[PDB]
Amino acid sequence: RDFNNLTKGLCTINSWHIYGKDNAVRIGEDSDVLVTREPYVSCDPDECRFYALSQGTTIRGKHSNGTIHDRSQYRALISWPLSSPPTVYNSRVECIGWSSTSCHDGKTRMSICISGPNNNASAVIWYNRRPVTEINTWARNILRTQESECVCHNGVCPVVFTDGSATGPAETRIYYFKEGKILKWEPLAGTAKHIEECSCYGERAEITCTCRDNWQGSNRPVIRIDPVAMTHTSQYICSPVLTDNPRPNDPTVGKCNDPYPGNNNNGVKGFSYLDGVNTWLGRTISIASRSGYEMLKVPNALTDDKSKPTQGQTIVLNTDWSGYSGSFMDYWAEGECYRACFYVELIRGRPKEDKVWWTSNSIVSMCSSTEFLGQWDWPDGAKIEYFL
Amino acid sequence: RDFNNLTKGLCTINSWHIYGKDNAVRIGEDSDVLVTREPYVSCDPDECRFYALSQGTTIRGKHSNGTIHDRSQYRALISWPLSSPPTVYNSRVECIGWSSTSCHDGKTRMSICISGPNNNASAVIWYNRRPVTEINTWARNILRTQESECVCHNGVCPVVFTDGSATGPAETRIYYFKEGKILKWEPLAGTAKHIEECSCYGERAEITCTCRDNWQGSNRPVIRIDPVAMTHTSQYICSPVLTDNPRPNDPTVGKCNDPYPGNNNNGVKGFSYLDGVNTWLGRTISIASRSGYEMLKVPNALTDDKSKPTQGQTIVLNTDWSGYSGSFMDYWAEGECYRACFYVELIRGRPKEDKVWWTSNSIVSMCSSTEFLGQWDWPDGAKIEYFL
Amino acid sequence: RDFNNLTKGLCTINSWHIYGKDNAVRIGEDSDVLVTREPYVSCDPDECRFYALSQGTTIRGKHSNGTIHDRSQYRALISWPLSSPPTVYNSRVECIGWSSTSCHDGKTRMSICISGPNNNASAVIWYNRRPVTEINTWARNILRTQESECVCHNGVCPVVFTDGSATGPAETRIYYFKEGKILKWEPLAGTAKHIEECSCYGERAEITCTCRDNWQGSNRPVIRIDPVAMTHTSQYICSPVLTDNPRPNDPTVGKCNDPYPGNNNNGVKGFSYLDGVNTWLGRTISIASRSGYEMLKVPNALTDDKSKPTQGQTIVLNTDWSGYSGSFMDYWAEGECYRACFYVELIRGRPKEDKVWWTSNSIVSMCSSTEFLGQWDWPDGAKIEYFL
Amino acid sequence: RDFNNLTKGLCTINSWHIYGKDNAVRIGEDSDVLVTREPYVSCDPDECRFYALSQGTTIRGKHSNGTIHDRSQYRALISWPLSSPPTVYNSRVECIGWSSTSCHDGKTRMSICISGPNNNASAVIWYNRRPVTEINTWARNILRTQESECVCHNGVCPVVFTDGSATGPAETRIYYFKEGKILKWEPLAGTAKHIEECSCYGERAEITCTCRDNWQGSNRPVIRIDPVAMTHTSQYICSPVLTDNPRPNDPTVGKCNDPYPGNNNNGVKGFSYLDGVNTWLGRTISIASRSGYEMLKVPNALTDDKSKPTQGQTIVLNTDWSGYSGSFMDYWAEGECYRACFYVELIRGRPKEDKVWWTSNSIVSMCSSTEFLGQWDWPDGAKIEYFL
Ligand SMILES: *[C@@H]1O[C@H](CO)[C@@H](O[C@@H]2O[C@H](CO)[C@@H](O[C@@H]3O[C@H](CO[C@H]4O[C@H](CO)[C@@H](O)[C@H](O)[C@@H]4O)[C@@H](O)[C@H](O[C@H]4O[C@H](CO)[C@@H](O)[C@H](O)[C@@H]4O[C@H]4O[C@H](CO)[C@@H](O)[C@H](O)[C@@H]4O[C@H]4O[C@H](CO)[C@@H](O)[C@H](O)[C@@H]4O)[C@@H]3O)[C@H](O)[C@H]2NC(C)=O)[C@H](O)[C@H]1NC(C)=O
Ligand SMILES: *[C@@H]1O[C@H](CO)[C@@H](O[C@@H]2O[C@H](CO)[C@@H](O[C@@H]3O[C@H](CO[C@H]4O[C@H](CO)[C@@H](O)[C@H](O)[C@@H]4O)[C@@H](O)[C@H](O[C@H]4O[C@H](CO)[C@@H](O)[C@H](O)[C@@H]4O[C@H]4O[C@H](CO)[C@@H](O)[C@H](O)[C@@H]4O[C@H]4O[C@H](CO)[C@@H](O)[C@H](O)[C@@H]4O)[C@@H]3O)[C@H](O)[C@H]2NC(C)=O)[C@H](O)[C@H]1NC(C)=O
Ligand SMILES: *[C@@H]1O[C@H](CO)[C@@H](O[C@@H]2O[C@H](CO)[C@@H](O[C@@H]3O[C@H](CO[C@H]4O[C@H](CO)[C@@H](O)[C@H](O)[C@@H]4O)[C@@H](O)[C@H](O[C@H]4O[C@H](CO)[C@@H](O)[C@H](O)[C@@H]4O[C@H]4O[C@H](CO)[C@@H](O)[C@H](O)[C@@H]4O[C@H]4O[C@H](CO)[C@@H](O)[C@H](O)[C@@H]4O)[C@@H]3O)[C@H](O)[C@H]2NC(C)=O)[C@H](O)[C@H]1NC(C)=O
Ligand SMILES: *[C@@H]1O[C@H](CO)[C@@H](O[C@@H]2O[C@H](CO)[C@@H](O[C@@H]3O[C@H](CO[C@H]4O[C@H](CO)[C@@H](O)[C@H](O)[C@@H]4O)[C@@H](O)[C@H](O[C@H]4O[C@H](CO)[C@@H](O)[C@H](O)[C@@H]4O[C@H]4O[C@H](CO)[C@@H](O)[C@H](O)[C@@H]4O[C@H]4O[C@H](CO)[C@@H](O)[C@H](O)[C@@H]4O)[C@@H]3O)[C@H](O)[C@H]2NC(C)=O)[C@H](O)[C@H]1NC(C)=O
Ligand SMILES: *[C@@H]1O[C@H](CO)[C@@H](O)[C@H](O)[C@H]1NC(C)=O
Ligand SMILES: *[C@@H]1O[C@H](CO)[C@@H](O)[C@H](O)[C@H]1NC(C)=O
Ligand SMILES: *[C@@H]1O[C@H](CO)[C@@H](O)[C@H](O)[C@H]1NC(C)=O
Ligand SMILES: *[C@@H]1O[C@H](CO)[C@@H](O)[C@H](O)[C@H]1NC(C)=O
Ligand SMILES: *[C@@H]1O[C@H](CO)[C@@H](O)[C@H](O)[C@H]1NC(C)=O
Ligand SMILES: *[C@@H]1O[C@H](CO)[C@@H](O)[C@H](O)[C@H]1NC(C)=O
Ligand SMILES: *[C@@H]1O[C@H](CO)[C@@H](O)[C@H](O)[C@H]1NC(C)=O
Ligand SMILES: *[C@@H]1O[C@H](CO)[C@@H](O)[C@H](O)[C@H]1NC(C)=O
Ligand SMILES: [Ca+2]
Ligand SMILES: [Ca+2]
Ligand SMILES: [Ca+2]
Ligand SMILES: [Ca+2]
Repeated sequence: RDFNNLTKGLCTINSWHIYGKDNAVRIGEDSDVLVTREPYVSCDPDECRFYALSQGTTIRGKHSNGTIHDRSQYRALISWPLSSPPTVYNSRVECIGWSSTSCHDGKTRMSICISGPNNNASAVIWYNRRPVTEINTWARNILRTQESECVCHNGVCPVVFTDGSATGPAETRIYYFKEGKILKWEPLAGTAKHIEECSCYGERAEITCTCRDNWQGSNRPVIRIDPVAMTHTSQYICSPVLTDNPRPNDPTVGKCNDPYPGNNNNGVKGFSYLDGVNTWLGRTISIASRSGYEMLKVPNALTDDKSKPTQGQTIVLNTDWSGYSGSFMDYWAEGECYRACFYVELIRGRPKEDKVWWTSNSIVSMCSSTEFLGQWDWPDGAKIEYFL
Repeated sequence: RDFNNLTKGLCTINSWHIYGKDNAVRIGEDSDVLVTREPYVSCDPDECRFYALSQGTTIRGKHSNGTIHDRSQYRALISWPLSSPPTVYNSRVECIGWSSTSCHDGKTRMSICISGPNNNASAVIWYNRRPVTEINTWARNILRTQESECVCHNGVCPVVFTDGSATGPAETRIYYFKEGKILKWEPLAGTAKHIEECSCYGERAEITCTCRDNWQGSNRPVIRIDPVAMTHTSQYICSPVLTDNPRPNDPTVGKCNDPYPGNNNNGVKGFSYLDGVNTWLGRTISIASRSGYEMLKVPNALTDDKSKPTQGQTIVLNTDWSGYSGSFMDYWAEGECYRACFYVELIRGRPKEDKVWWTSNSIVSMCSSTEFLGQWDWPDGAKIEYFL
Repeated sequence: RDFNNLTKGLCTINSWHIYGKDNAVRIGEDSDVLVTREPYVSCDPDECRFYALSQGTTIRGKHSNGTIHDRSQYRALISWPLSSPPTVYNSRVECIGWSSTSCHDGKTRMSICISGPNNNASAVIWYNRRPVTEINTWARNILRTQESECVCHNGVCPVVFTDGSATGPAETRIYYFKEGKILKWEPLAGTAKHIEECSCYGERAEITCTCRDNWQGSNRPVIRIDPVAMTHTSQYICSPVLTDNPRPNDPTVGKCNDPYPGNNNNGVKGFSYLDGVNTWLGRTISIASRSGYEMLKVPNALTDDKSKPTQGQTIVLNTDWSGYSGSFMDYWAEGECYRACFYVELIRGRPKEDKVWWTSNSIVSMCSSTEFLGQWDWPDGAKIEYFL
Repeated sequence: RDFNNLTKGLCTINSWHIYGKDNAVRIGEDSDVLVTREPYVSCDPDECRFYALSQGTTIRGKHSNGTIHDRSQYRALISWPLSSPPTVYNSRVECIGWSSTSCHDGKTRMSICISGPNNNASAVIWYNRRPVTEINTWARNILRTQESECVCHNGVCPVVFTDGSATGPAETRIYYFKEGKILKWEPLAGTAKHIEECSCYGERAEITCTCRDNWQGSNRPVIRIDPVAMTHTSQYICSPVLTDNPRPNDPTVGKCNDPYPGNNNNGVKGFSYLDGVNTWLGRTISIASRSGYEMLKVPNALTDDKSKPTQGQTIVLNTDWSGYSGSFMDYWAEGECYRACFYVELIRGRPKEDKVWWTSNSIVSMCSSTEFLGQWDWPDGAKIEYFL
């Protein structure tokens, strides 16, 4: 109909309720389920779907051997109905590539897929299911993007890209698209030292992205974008409650404008909802691996360098594998406020479970409730032994 | 379009004709069919669908081992086209949970799924395929609901929930929802001592639910609800024709306001159409197990404590397995009256057939006819030996 | 939109062109294809679909053992897209039963399925995908119907049913339905001695059905129906070109009002287009078994007892299996006339191919052309040896 | 809505970006994927789909043995969603045959399938999914057509057919269809000596087809059609950059009106975009087999007999198999010009990979970009060893 505008603020988050779960690996043991990774969720005005980068093979198929690798000519951004598994028969291909983002602006959906060799990659922007704009690599070192949904406001959908070294200073740009065309692009500004895989959401005409400093920070960089002025700034979450992985143990005081040191050249896509006292951070439970997952209410995490948790909810037990996590919201739901949601990728297979030769995942997603609901843990559920 | 109103009365039921049958287990022996249980049928203004709680695995898949268990993080309410089997590829997920109910109010559908640990469960009410309201457990002991469709009148859809002991007094509440929001809730009233798994239908602006007294009654409790005043009352079916299972043999006189004693702490979801002389009761043939199924016309069963059958129809022979049964009607069918329908869950596998490690079911459903049609028996049809 | 009216006459048939073919058995050797029999084709105003009675199991599934039997609780009328195979995932169930007919009246579709024991069967008439009317068996001996599409004119859709002995005089009735309700029914009139499995078509407000005399005739009975007056008459095709199977060899002169003797108690559903000189008969090539299939232009076959072929076209070689055949036409195609079409069931498995334990079929259908096209043979194509 | 008119010219082609890829053979190793060959892509006003001639069997099915053969009664033109693989469950059958073409005129789609014995074949033209016109073979020697999409302008869709010898002079005709009916047909004119498998596109009310001279030319014949006047002419691409296969090595000067000699009786369907300096030719890298694939910018290739490449892009490495290639464009995309696209069939199996008994393919397609994007190679990706 008309372009959507971020006119509401976030609802109060007192707990999280189960939204969707596909049980992909359990079902895939005996169904034609595609091997995937880097999943996310994104809504249209009339439907919310699951998205992920397919590996171009089923889990039980012999071509699943080697799916631990991130980039190949056989990957594609696919979407499928909420809570169904990604099957060969119900999946829709959005575009071909090994890195992506996608969002509905209210009238139609923009999907972006990046493909190519590490030194000669290119992004092609699709709008209304047709290719419209193409961008060639600027730093010649793995042009890459969000791996979760972008957000739009009055037709303008900013997207964060990074090109260059994953273990040093790189060239990050914020592109402002409207109907698939580039309106403008900026180099990263602010105090964030390295940006990767931004997870974003929007409220009251402002877009907040929580990203990943793969180089030196264990605290997460945050990019605030103004989609009307088409500007942005960046900093780190001040809180001592560290949310990257691997990471050091939590200190008593965090850092607001510098990476908090302790682990170098590694991390995991994650997210947060930063809204004053109504602030919730998500993180793996293990400081060493992508294991477990919890949500912690940390009032004023963004600006308070001594902020600690006042409430929490365990999503995945530390004895179960987790992985990437990102934010999304159904901007077209009825109501006075936007209900915060997120998904967690539950990775199975390599590298942790090496008895099988593949790497895949299932998804679990929750949304906020103003009630204080009881909690349950939501693991992948598959028994690796059945695949041997 | 507009909210549906229960403006008609029930058609005369002189017999039952076959409506739908999926042959799920026969087909599942060699197709990607999901393991299910607790099925039911529910109609929209333009389509009637099959519904059930999936176990998050196919029958032939290795994860089917252990599906005798009722609650896990891998269950979900799924719907699929009438008479098709519940396959991995044609099933739509309504919500995540191990107990549910769902109904169309005329404008859109409300689905409710309950999930969680036994002591910290929560129900989330979805309306128009988006979560809207959440209710946390009040007695901390398996919050649970109908396991069959709810009914609405002018936008108000009452739903019966029970929380607490399954073998003693528990806390049952009737919630009145409108567009997914709670308008009001009441504690159970009347003479019913224990309520579980209510099967409901509506006619002439009144909703009748036949439930299950798991604690002490072999006669069934009935809840009559007035969706305009938003009140209700409860009693037991007076008839000596006992319809729970397991149960004692039929006596000569029943009880109207007390459970009829003989079997404790057990039962089976069932239903009835209570309409003066046009009254039909459904029950398993066996008094000992979920075996066989018949429909008996018992004039004035609700109020006549000596009422006995004047006609009947066998649905499933006593040599074949049955299971849960519930009511539904297509409130949007053309005509002067509402045609009564019901479904029977045909359970296969554990605990009765222990050569296999799974438990699943297929469905058979019939609707009433004003004609006196010939009868046939409708068993599941699968040969367990083929799964060994 | 509005009820369709048979306002056109048949186009000139100078040859037949390939219309649809599903290759069901070839594909089913390694896909989830349902075992079927008694197929046909029927069109809606915007789509033509394949129809058949499913056996409630896939070909490769173990439950396919025994599918030679015609009646069970596991059969159902299913439809699927033109030229696709009948798979577990793309098939839609119209109704439950072991005998059927179905037709679109222009506004919506009526499907009729008969089920039950041999002595207590009943037909339930569905209209707009809801059950509307039910008819109980009148002679208590396998109530049965067309096994191909019915035809409607201004809302009235006559259907021919037979109940009683298959090897002696039986009770055949013509029911005139309108929006699923019975307007009237007549006992069979005319000179036909036994009626079964009528194949019908309509043109210029008249409906012609070519049926099967299972008792004593090798020539086919024809029923002409007037859907406005709601009357009919019957006779036999006069031509000496005999079209039932098994049958005697063709004589020099046929019979117009009596069965032509030679074979008793057996036959095969077949059809014909009777239109003066524009008359074409279809028949198996073999006089002994359901083997081969050809179309022969026999001018005035209906009324000329010495009429012989002036042209022909081989559809299936005598070295390949055929089976049932029936007529259908797309009454909603653009044009000045109705293009005649037909389908042939290509049966594989038992009883002729006894190395396998199942019986199934694939379909081939053609439509007429005013051109004189070259011919090709269209066999099922599967190699039975691959199923052993 | 209304008939589409070729009102735009081609966009500037500075490089090619990835458009779609199905990974059919990789996925088919463990999914119900149909064996195909002769694929192409064609768009409707709201969707672009993949098309191909099915072999009527899955790759893993036993009936795949022998799929190296081009013509049988089991082939059919099927279409399926962009970038999905051609599965038994998501494929739609357009028509039955072993040679085809298809195009949307703006209001609806015309599909043409040819079937029959080599000496008695016939084409049936379908329009709006109904058969409308039929054409019988005129030279009695494999009536055949494009094997890629046709193009329409104001309702007129020319299609090039060839009938007769594949290794000598044959009878090629250009048929001008409008709403499925023949408006007119012409014998081939101009200097092209032999025409087969034309790949066409349209811009500024002119249709250009690049075909294949199977008899004596290694340079490609070009047919220019005027769909308003309904006339055409033909010549050969002048350039010394030879694009058929097998072929001689490139000379220094080509031939404009004669086949360039060197290889007889063989070739491969191919295409080109001829637009002055904005001219790009596609060809296999190997001069000996259907191996590798590249696009070369050869300014004025059509008219300049000494024209050589000024830029290029490798699509498939010479160590990977290619096969047929053709043109298509989304004439309904937004924009000031038409974006040129093409697909390449990646054949696997026989005759080159003889360890398996089948022959199938996957597809890769690209579209032009005005940017100078980095290149990547896009091979089929399947490992034949997994099928043994
Ligand atoms: C039914 O359902 C309800 C609803 O879910 C259940 O109630 C919930 O129960 C939760 C489980 O306890 C509870 O969650 C915790 O909340 C704590 C906050 O509560 C207290 O908050 C303030 C401040 O303390 C108080 O004023 C208030 O009264 C509360 O007591 C959190 O602090 C908890 O998180 C911490 O503990 C968990 C482990 O239990 C850690 O995994 C988590 O990471 C937090 O601890 C680490 O981090 C902090 C801060 O840096 C450190 O101080 C601490 O040392 C830990 O650090 C180590 O570990 C981390 C992670 O590995 C590592 O990185 C670091 O380096 C260190 O090694 C927890 O989130 C819910 O709030 C509560 N909800 C409600 C509404 O009540 C109920 O139990 C269920 N019912 C039944 C019958 O089961
Ligand atoms: C073609 O189709 C038609 C249509 O289906 C067929 O006709 C139908 O045939 C049915 C089969 O007989 C018949 O159904 C029965 O109806 C009886 C009522 O009929 C009589 O009703 C009144 C009162 O008796 C008469 O006035 C009237 O004339 C009729 O005679 C029912 O009573 C039957 O139900 C009882 O029997 C069945 C077993 O046959 C039990 O399973 C059932 O539960 C009922 O009996 C138990 O319960 C009663 C009441 O408590 C007890 O009195 C009795 O002792 C039994 O109790 C034991 O068993 C139960 C269950 O296990 C257990 O809980 C308890 O503790 C005890 O152990 C039956 O329903 C249809 O009415 C009839 N339909 C029509 C329209 O005619 C026809 O046959 C078919 N044609 C052919 C050729 O086959
Ligand atoms: C390219 O394509 C074109 C188009 O398809 C091909 O041309 C077609 O070729 C067909 C094959 O010959 C031909 O079909 C035949 O037509 C005959 C009629 O043609 C003659 O008609 C009249 C009258 O004779 C002539 O005036 C006229 O000039 C023609 O000559 C039919 O008579 C043929 O049918 C009979 O033969 C076939 C076997 O060939 C039988 O299977 C069929 O059943 C008919 O014969 C039986 O029945 C008759 C009548 O009762 C008996 O008289 C006869 O003895 C047979 O009876 C025995 O067998 C039956 C069946 O088993 C059994 O029940 C009975 O008891 C007996 O045992 C045949 O239909 C097309 O007309 C022709 N089409 C056109 C437009 O030309 C062309 O060949 C192809 N090109 C190439 C290069 O291949
Ligand atoms: C990141 O991405 C970018 C974008 O893709 C990459 O840059 C591209 O790099 C390409 C790879 O080199 C390059 O493609 C080549 O372009 C040549 C034209 O460039 C020159 O053009 C003119 C004229 O020479 C110059 O004025 C200008 O400065 C350029 O130098 C083509 O000539 C190339 O094609 C020829 O070479 C390839 C093999 O490399 C052959 O396969 C191809 O067929 C051409 O050569 C055959 O045919 C010609 C003409 O007949 C013959 O002269 C020649 O002898 C060859 O003939 C033999 O082989 C053929 C085929 O087997 C056989 O039939 C015949 O009989 C003979 O046996 C090639 O197309 C892109 O233009 C360039 N793009 C851009 C925008 O720059 C970049 O590298 C990537 N970055 C990184 C870090 O990798
Ligand atoms: C968003 O705001 C623009 C004006 O700024 C308006 O035209 C548009 O309709 C608004 N969107 C909606 C959904 O109201
Ligand atoms: C997978 O591939 C590796 C490396 O190519 C090989 O050694 C291994 O055995 C393969 N695993 C399986 C199950 O085939
Ligand atoms: C149900 O009744 C309400 C008024 O009470 C009315 O507004 C509504 O339209 C009625 N529903 C229908 C389907 O008529
Ligand atoms: C199922 O699980 C049980 C208990 O975990 C195990 O003993 C049994 O063998 C399993 N059955 C099968 C068929 O694997
Ligand atoms: C069929 O005829 C009836 C009148 O007899 C008419 O009302 C109806 O519209 C006609 N159908 C069509 C499709 O014109
Ligand atoms: C099919 O069933 C028969 C009879 O029940 C049995 O003897 C036969 O072996 C079965 N065939 C197969 C392949 O199981
Ligand atoms: C194509 O041109 C014809 C007139 O020549 C016009 O009627 C038609 O609408 C045009 N098509 C479009 C899409 O404008
Ligand atoms: C395929 O068919 C050929 C020829 O009919 C036969 O020799 C060969 O063994 C078959 N291949 C396989 C794998 O069955
Ligand atoms: Ca880090
Ligand atoms: Ca009880
Ligand atoms: Ca007969
Ligand atoms: Ca050539």
